[PDB]
Amino acid sequence: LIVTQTMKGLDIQKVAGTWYSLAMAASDISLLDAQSAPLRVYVEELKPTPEGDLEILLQKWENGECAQKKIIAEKTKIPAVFKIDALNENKVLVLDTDYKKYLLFCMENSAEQSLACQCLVRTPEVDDEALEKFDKALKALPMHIRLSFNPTQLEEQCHI
Amino acid sequence: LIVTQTMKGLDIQKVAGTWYSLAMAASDISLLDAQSAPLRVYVEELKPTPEGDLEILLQKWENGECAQKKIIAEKTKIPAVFKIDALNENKVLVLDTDYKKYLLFCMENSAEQSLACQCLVRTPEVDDEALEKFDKALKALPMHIRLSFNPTQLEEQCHI
Ligand SMILES: CCCCCCCCCCCC[N+](C)(C)C
Ligand SMILES: CCCCCCCCCCCC[N+](C)(C)C
Repeated sequence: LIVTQTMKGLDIQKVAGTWYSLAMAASDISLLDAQSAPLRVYVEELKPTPEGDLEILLQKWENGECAQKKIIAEKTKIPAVFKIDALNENKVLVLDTDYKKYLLFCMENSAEQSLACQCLVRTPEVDDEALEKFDKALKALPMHIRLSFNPTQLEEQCHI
Repeated sequence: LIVTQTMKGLDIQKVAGTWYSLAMAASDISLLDAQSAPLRVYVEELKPTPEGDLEILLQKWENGECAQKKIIAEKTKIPAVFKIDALNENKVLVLDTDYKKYLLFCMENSAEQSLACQCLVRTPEVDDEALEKFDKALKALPMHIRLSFNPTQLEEQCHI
């Protein structure tokens, strides 16, 4: 637990729909520095299942192509926290969302930390306010790389 | 002129000596995203000539090696601004320095902008205060990539 910022009162049904990865940050440069860096994932769509799990549609540059990936994040007893299947089993946390304009989330390793966060917005627009929130959520965290994307890039697959 | 932050009262004789590129930022992701990205330059030493020009010793990852480069920055009528030889002739500006602990500077293209800034410190240490200054100098600028380095990396050639 490096991330001690979770959304109280979260209803994942309302995070449904389209999102744009406006900004990203990570604890290690190599997590985000290249198109094919392991945590450079661009969120396309959130699908909350009836059960309350969270499917995630994303783009990730893998073999020189911009590939479509589907990720299932399984709900926990904490409504703001979800779990993905991997060797280390990675944790997704929702820090803050207004549902209508922005959503802030981080992904973190159970063990070693290793951490990346994103500022998601609904439309291809530089939302100053939400970036402020993201920045303020960042100061508490040991980030060493930050990226942010313009409205042109936001409309391209893998933000090209 | 995107950068409208210059040091008043600057004496480049006192910027003499050792510096560490603690943090960097740029207007375009591709300027800083890889070891061999064009503006990923790590400052090693500043040498102000008697005339008042500014030689710069740096490291830059070029052909898989971490190479030593010497850059001469020629003084202008503005004491805070210097000029480097290139096709576009690049401008170096000193935004703020206490001489003893931190120095903030940017490099910018005369035409298109294209811009990178660094927070330099004297020792291999995460200076929170100077990073605050760097952050505050950044909010005015359209940066899309930011990096920062830990004390271990600061002691390695090309911050490895
Ligand atoms: C609520 C928002 C959820 C979005 C989370 C997307 C998870 C990115 C997957 C990276 C981890 C997988 N890995 C290690 C194999 C590359
Ligand atoms: C006061 C501090 C001064 C440090 C400035 C160092 C200049 C970096 C050189 C990059 C431009 C050269 N280029 C385009 C060929 C890669």
